Amino acid sequence: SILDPEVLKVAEYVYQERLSKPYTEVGPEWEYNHKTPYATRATGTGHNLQRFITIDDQRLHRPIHGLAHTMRTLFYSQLMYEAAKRQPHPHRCADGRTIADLSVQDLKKLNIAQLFFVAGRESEASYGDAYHRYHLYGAKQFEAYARKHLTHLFSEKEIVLYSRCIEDRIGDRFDETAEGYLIHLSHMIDLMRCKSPVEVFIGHSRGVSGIVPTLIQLFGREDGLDIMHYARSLFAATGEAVPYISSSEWPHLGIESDRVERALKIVGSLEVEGQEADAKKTAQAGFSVDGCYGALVKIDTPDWYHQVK
Amino acid sequence: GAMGSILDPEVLKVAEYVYQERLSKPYTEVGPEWEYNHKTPYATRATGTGHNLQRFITIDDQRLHRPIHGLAHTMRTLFYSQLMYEAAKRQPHPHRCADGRTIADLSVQDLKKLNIAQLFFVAGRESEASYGDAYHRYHLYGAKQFEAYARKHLTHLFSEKEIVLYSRCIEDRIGDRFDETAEGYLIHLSHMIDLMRCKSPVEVFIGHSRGVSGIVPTLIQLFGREDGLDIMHYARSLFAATGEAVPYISSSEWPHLGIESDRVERALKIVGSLEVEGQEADAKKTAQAGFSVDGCYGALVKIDTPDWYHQV
Amino acid sequence: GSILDPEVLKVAEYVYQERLSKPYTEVGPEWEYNHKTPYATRATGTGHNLQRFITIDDQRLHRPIHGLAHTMRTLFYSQLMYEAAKRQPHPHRCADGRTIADLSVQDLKKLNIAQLFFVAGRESEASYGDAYHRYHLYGAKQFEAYARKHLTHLFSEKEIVLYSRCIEDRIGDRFDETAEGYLIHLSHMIDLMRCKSPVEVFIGHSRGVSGIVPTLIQLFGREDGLDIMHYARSLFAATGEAVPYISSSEWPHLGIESDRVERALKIVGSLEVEGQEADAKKTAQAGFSVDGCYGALVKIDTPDWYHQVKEK
Repeated sequence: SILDPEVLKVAEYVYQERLSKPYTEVGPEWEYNHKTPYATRATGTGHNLQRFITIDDQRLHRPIHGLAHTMRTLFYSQLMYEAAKRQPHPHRCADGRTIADLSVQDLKKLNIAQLFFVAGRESEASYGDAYHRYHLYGAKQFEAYARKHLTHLFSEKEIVLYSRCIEDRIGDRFDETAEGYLIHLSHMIDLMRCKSPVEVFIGHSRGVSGIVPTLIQLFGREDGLDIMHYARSLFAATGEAVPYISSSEWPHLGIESDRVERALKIVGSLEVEGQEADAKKTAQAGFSVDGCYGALVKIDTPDWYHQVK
Repeated sequence: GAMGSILDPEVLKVAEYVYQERLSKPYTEVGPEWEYNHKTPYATRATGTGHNLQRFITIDDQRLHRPIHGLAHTMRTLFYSQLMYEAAKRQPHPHRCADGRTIADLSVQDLKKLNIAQLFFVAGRESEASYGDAYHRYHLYGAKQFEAYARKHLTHLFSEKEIVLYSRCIEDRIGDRFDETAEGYLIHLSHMIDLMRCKSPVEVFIGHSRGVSGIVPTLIQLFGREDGLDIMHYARSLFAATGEAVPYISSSEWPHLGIESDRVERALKIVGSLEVEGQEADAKKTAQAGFSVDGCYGALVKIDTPDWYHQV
Repeated sequence: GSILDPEVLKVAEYVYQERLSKPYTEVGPEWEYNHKTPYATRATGTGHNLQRFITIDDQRLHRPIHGLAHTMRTLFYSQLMYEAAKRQPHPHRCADGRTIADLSVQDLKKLNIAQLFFVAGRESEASYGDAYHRYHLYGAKQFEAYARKHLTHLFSEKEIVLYSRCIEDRIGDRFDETAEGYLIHLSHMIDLMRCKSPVEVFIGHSRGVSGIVPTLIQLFGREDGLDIMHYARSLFAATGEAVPYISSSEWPHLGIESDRVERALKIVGSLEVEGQEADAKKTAQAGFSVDGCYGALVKIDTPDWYHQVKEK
């Protein structure tokens, strides 16, 4: 519910230098046509999607991956820190540790690293090769900023760790590291703003579990759905459309009755109505750190959440 | 403020053993052959009162044996030692024990070994009897149960000299002091703290006699008034999390307890005034904390600590 | 042939390695019971030392009465009784309002899993009250902990609580408190034919109680009922156990009223099957591995009317 003021200083720099900047890998050089897949600089779709919106003749660049998206993930990691500490058997990562092993100081550093997580993006390109390049860019920006301003806070091995977290390196598991796990999970929660019911509730494949089943399996239905409703309220606080949910429709989405019944068993019946986007709240979230943070601190957190610092 | 999962899988595996092998079983020194009267001291095989107190309680048709010295009581003491491990690090000159060490000299490994030992501390009980001879028999039973388990399953973690030392902590032989070793000191303190669930205001705040300090005053003089009081409130909150009655506190009532103005006044400048309301017992939470390690642990990891537990 | 879900067999493997293959621990001299000296040992009843293990080809097979072969047989019984309830106009209505036919093919899998744990908490063959309820509460909590960590993707939390309470068989829950518990209890009851007398199997103890197969007749009729009876007897045989002879002729000579043996021959009809005696290596192969136990049981033909649903 609260963020350290030094986290917000780094937030201000990241907004000015990156999250407010236009996408550059845009335009005709970066259109994609799958039958001539190498005719351009793009080798997959998405470079020209929602490059910006205009709110009251101000231009808001990278609206899907801007200040508000980035700051919401920092509230997600602070909440899931407490949720993980309420579990008897928090998930153990490939490094031997759980989210409950992170200190209150570790979560400050992790918040700083989340500021850079998508800061290296140059379009909304989605395909694998663009994704790993943009994350490399974010990781390099993080290393540079931290090694110059944040050595009083980050040791050298922590800079390497959190940069490897931002990089999302080829061959690292989702849960390679407790730090990187909490970071991927915070990013995952925010995908609810724009993914289909199938991705949010059923999992896009037979193996995959889906965003909300993942929260329920990690924190139980009670805490997990608390978190899902809290993120949905963070959407609204920052003007984004809040999708409706209807577990009635899931049997009609094209998925084998197999995966649907499993998804309804995990999640339970859910019928909650949507909300519409709001241009003014969008603009206050997107254009200033003070604007975004002030809209986010005033949203109530779950009853069980008692933030430490 | 949740403390979170602080005990590693190895410690929980031991806790499952201690529950399955000892803390879940009926007390056995309990029938007519263990009643007692000081006026026919050796009519039965008991030599003091208490063998038939609180053998079990029934909660929603489930029978919970040894509710006073069961799983919930044992687990809570592991949480107190973790909290007091941090508190001793906020202290200039923590107490130096007969081994020449303090609580602040404990490593994270020592705390893990100590937690394992605490799992057995009262696991050798065969009744609620706490008169001299039954007390020392039951703690020696606990020590031997710990030695048997450790020598078969924990030799990659306890050296042979460590199994002897921790066994000695559990035994609590006559002649042994509170503070022979830093580890045992901490074990005794965690046990002491849980006594607030069932002891009178005089033992908790003023002291049994003119000599002994009493439970909360002992916390206060080891950790300061502020850390001390936080530990007290934390323990009280753990009673509620495992469904146990939490006694009220009324520092106003202490002159009206029939003990000298001498002793009562000193207890109110150490502790300061205190008015905290009690809370009844809860049977659902009591059963959930009593019949499984998962239920008891899951209930306890949730509970807030003071913020200073988290800062290092 | 009848089939089990691969995820049920995976849990069946876990339950063999972790419980069903482990020796009983409430055994030996400290659990022997002598009725003349009721307070001599830890036991408050008889049976702790009955049939701790048998020896096949100098291999020691622990808990042979309540091991892998009994447990897996009960899973096959509930599968068959599910379809058998599916064939009845007004199948029995349990205290929760549901019948066995109200369960889905997916519920049966969850029930199958819960059945694996039904006697897995036993620490001896003791069956007197206090021992029976401790053992079923052990098995219930061992189901809980396993489900809550490896099965949240298949069990809801309400479902875990429900199936745990079925395994627990709490005091004051009726045989038919839930449709789930009813099916679980009925499957255990079928397997008691392997070891109990003609009076329990056909006439009952008292004036109020039905026999084991008068019960299967009253629920599924006479053809469906005794079809189930013979399928069980045939699962005994495939798992090496002695198949007692049946003789309706002897039933008067049993020292119980013509009242009851009258009812039995009306309900069951006349019936006389010759017995068959046990087989060590069919007992050993059904006792020592999931693969050996499953492989033996899938090869027994099901009755004509049984068409099992499972494909996913």
